[PDB]
Amino acid sequence: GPSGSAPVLIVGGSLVGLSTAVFLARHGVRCTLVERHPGTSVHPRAVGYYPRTGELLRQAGVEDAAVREASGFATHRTRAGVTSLAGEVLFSKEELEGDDDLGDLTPSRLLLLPQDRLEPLLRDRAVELGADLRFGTELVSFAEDPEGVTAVLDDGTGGTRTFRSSYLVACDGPRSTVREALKVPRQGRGVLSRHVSIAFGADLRPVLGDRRYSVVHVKNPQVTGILVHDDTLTGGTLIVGYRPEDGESLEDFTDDRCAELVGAAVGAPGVEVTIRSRFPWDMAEQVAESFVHGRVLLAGDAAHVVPPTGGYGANTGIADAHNLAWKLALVAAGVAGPGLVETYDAERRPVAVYTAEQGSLQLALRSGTATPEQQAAVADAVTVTSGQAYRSTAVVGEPDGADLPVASDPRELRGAPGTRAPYVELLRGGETVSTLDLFGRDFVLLTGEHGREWISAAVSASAGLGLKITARRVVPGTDAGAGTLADPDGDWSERYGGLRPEGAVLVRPDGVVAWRSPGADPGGEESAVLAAVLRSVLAR
Ligand SMILES: Cc1cc2nc3c(=O)[nH]c(=O)nc-3n(C[C@H](O)[C@H](O)[C@H](O)COP(=O)(O)OP(=O)(O)OC[C@H]3O[C@@H](n4cnc5c(N)ncnc54)[C@H](O)[C@@H]3O)c2cc1C
Ligand SMILES: O=C(O)[C@@H]1C[C@@H](O)CN1
Ligand SMILES: OCCCC[C@H](O)CO
Ligand SMILES: OCCCC[C@H](O)CO
Ligand SMILES: OCCCC[C@H](O)CO
Ligand SMILES: [Cl-]
Repeated sequence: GPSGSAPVLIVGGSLVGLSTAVFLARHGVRCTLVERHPGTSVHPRAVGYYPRTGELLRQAGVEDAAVREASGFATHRTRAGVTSLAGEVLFSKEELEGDDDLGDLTPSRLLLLPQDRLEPLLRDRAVELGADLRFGTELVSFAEDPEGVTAVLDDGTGGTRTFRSSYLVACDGPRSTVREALKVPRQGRGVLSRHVSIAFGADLRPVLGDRRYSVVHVKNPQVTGILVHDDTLTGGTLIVGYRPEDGESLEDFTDDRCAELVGAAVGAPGVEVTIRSRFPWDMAEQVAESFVHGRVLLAGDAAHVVPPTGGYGANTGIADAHNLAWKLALVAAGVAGPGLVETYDAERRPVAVYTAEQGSLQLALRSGTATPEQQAAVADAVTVTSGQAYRSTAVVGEPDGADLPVASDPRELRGAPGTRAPYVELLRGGETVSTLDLFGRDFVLLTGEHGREWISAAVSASAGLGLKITARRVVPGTDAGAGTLADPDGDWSERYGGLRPEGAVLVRPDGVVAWRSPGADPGGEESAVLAAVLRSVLAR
């Protein structure tokens, strides 16, 4: 029998599915999420979230909560190699070199928060916004027809139930039920190496003393691996490899064998070790050839598995959720055509390919197997995560505008179409407001001081297309009043690419520039031009 319907069914309740639920619910889209596990993750995989992801958590309403939960990890500022935690230090450096001078580009910083503490924050936020989260519930099969998707659900309580949606968003991980049902092929290097993550309890306070590490590379004759200690210094995760080609297998990782390895990594006799969880995983590079299959969308690790060297995977998946959610909201609202959904593939798949390659390059670099060309190809994590340029029907390039790389120095992009609309602190009323805090719900049009023709065009297009558009003139200095944003520094038009006083920029709900005009329309047809821009972007 039926167990309901909703515009969107989300499969998977890890970071990408929970993020999808939050962003859809924030746009007022009713969704149901199914997660086979009885609750959120027991074994944390992700720990590091780059500043763009911090900006996306702020849009989600959970960044401040995450930063408060992470306050113990805030001191873990050093990456190190050691023989053991008790033993000799082999190298020591900063975890993210210039985390300290990001302030010109973003108000966020590197966030270190284990995944098992971030997921509950997203879960509680999704529930507050009205998402229907069904844990202990597995998607078994589905079928698409011209009007929707019918899913078969198993909550273990005997019999299966059907669910009917308009869209199915597969956030169901590297072995995606949905991707495999659809027989979507994946490209890339495939499986490179086999690993186990060993979550452990051990009192490390006497061994670490006052030292606090982000990540520790351990190398001694008994164990080679990565240790990440927790904020209370009473446990962590030891990540090791094994080689089936040498007769090693997962079966080898008994509790006793895991405790031996953790003890060897800690290096202090008499340290009592508790094994909390053993998480097997493969180091892999595999990207789906397409992320949109009619009414079925692939997001996160269902769409792309990247080598975890560089910590890009959850960052990339949360940005996928953020890209798709506003698009499904506008299609479900009847304000956009279904072509807008296809742009999820056009925009996120090339990022996924680039990011998967970056993970692979980091792995080559750390493995000492990197050619001089592969070394030169490694990008800054802020370039990978903040420097993206989209090409799709939801981006309208300037006539003179040139084709941008998939990712490049974010400091140079200066609000080009398809890139992140820059962070500028402006004034509204008596408050400071970030450009970033204007974005996340509606289209936003920001104009120069003399941009009233573009403002008028936004008011007209809003009525004509049934679309809310926030439109403001940005006025340099502090001599500004109601209906404007003040730009005390006079930085805004330069940071947005040298917009003239009559110029304008149109920002999508995801904070990506859709379109800009340096000045007035040459033909004085601002109203017709902005309407045509929005019709193209909205696939109508
Ligand atoms: C050791 C390690 C370290 C990492 N460190 C970082 C890091 O620091 N930063 C970072 O950004 N990323 C990191 N990553 C990557 C990150 O963990 C993943 O990219 C991320 O978890 C993917 O999220 P997801 O929601 O797409 O998939 P998953 O986390 O794989 O979750 C998928 C969910 O779907 C559920 N599911 C599957 N099939 C079904 C079904 N049929 N019905 C219902 N539910 C289903 C599963 O139970 C699971 O809970 C790391 C990964 C590893 C392995
Ligand atoms: O669920 C289990 O079987 C164990 C219990 C805890 O140690 C975490 N994992
Ligand atoms: O570096 C420690 C990894 C050992 C793997 C294990 O020995 C498989 O049998
Ligand atoms: O408890 C240590 C923090 C979590 C680390 C994570 O498990 C690494 O994948
Ligand atoms: O003099 C300070 C100006 C405040 C700006 C105004 O509130 C624009 O919205
Ligand atoms: Cl990763």
